Amino acid sequence: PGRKTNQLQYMQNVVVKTLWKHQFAWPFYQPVDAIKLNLPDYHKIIKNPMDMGTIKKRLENNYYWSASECMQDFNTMFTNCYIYNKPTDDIVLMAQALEKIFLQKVAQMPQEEVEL
Amino acid sequence: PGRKTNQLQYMQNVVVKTLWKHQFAWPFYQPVDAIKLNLPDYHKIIKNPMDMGTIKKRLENNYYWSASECMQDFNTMFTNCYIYNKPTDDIVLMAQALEKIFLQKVAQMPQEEVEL
Repeated sequence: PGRKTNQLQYMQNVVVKTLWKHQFAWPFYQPVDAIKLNLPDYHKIIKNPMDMGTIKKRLENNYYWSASECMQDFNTMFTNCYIYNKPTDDIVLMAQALEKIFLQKVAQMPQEEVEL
Repeated sequence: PGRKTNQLQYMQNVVVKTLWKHQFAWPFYQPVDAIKLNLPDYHKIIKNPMDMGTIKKRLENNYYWSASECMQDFNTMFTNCYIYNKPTDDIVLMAQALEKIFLQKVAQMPQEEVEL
């Protein structure tokens, strides 16, 4: 049961918008294709895949009841990357840089969630 | 095997140093590994592989006799990428940007090659 809230509008028009523009965001635009990319254990490890394109479409179609759910999807996206990849891989550093911006934006979000 | 020349020193400390720091250079730091990257037709199509890491190592180990060899290795690297990939692939647009900077620095290289 979705919902439109001040916070979900902020997730869509500030958080996703800002991250999409970042030069490190492109590995996260689409779901990880483990066969195309030769990642044969990916779905054995990552059972809850998530990507920013999915998050964007979920916001655009009022999938979420609360911005907390959208923040959880972002956390799943980042942590899936942290788990699957090795602690020193470039993609982990890219994810960490995007998560830093994500947390900076979340900190400026309206702290009270109200339906529109 | 090789020697020091003013043009090779320029290739190392101007051309390669600049290109190595460029935002688009990272796909060219290492030989294309057609096994790890799942490129089963790469060596069918590309018979003379080259990459910037190999070029940089060759300069550091005084492998080259003349800068003409180093410039041709860059040409082979870039040309291979255009032969293998689609003109719409992002890697080809990255190669284009890098090749323009390469030719810019080449134009300002010392025009007469002397041994150092």
